[PDB]
Amino acid sequence: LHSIISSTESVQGSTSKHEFQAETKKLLDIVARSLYSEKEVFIRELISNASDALEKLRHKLVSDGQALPEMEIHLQTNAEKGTITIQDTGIGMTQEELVSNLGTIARSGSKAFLDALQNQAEASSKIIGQFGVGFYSAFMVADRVEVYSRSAAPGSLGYQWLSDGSGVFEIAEASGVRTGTKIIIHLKSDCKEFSSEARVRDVVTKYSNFVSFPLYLNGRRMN
Ligand SMILES: COc1cc(C(F)(F)F)ccc1Cn1ncc2c(Cl)nc(N)nc21
Repeated sequence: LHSIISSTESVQGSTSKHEFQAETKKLLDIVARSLYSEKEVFIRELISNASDALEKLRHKLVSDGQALPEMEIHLQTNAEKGTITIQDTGIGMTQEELVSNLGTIARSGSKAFLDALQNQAEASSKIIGQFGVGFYSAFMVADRVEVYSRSAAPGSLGYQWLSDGSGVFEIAEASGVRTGTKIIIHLKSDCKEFSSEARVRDVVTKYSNFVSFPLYLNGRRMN
């Protein structure tokens, strides 16, 4: 087995409170309405984000003239705790991205996204992934979401990011955060299936060969 996910991060800073941007809640809701019928697709959306983060790290390291480190995507199910967890060893998120990225689209304009979603030229899941709101799909299956991230940028601190998706999110400095990003999803009552290894394996194996970095599920290689 090869696992990197462990509950070892520790809160080491006081909590700063932030309220959702105006049109953030509306986008959360529309992503949920759009993907309910195939709600298992949140896993693919998050794997895609992880893959993107690893590509961003690659380009940083190429310009830095440095070797590629362990570049991996990990899934972990906990049936007892009713969670699914995804962790990647990519570029991570800065403090300002953790504070601002949730409301990025709406502020920058959601019209292009909403128009594309309406046209249905591609799968709704692809449109959502492409316009950079795949993280929104975490909330549609979650009672609450727990993020740990630390950017590869020099001087970046590690952070814990918490939200129930209701209108507020909380950020605190954390120790023991590995460069990259871990998302812990505490699953909704109708979404418990995704805390089952068998179920998640059945979902992921349908596209795991399309993932360009080593993909692990509960310590087992999927590709
Ligand atoms: C936790 O991923 C996110 C959190 C938030 C926020 F709301 F917590 F800020 C907004 C957007 C995203 C998606 N996202 N953005 C950068 C990024 C990187 Cl570097 N890695 C991964 N795996 N996902 C990413």
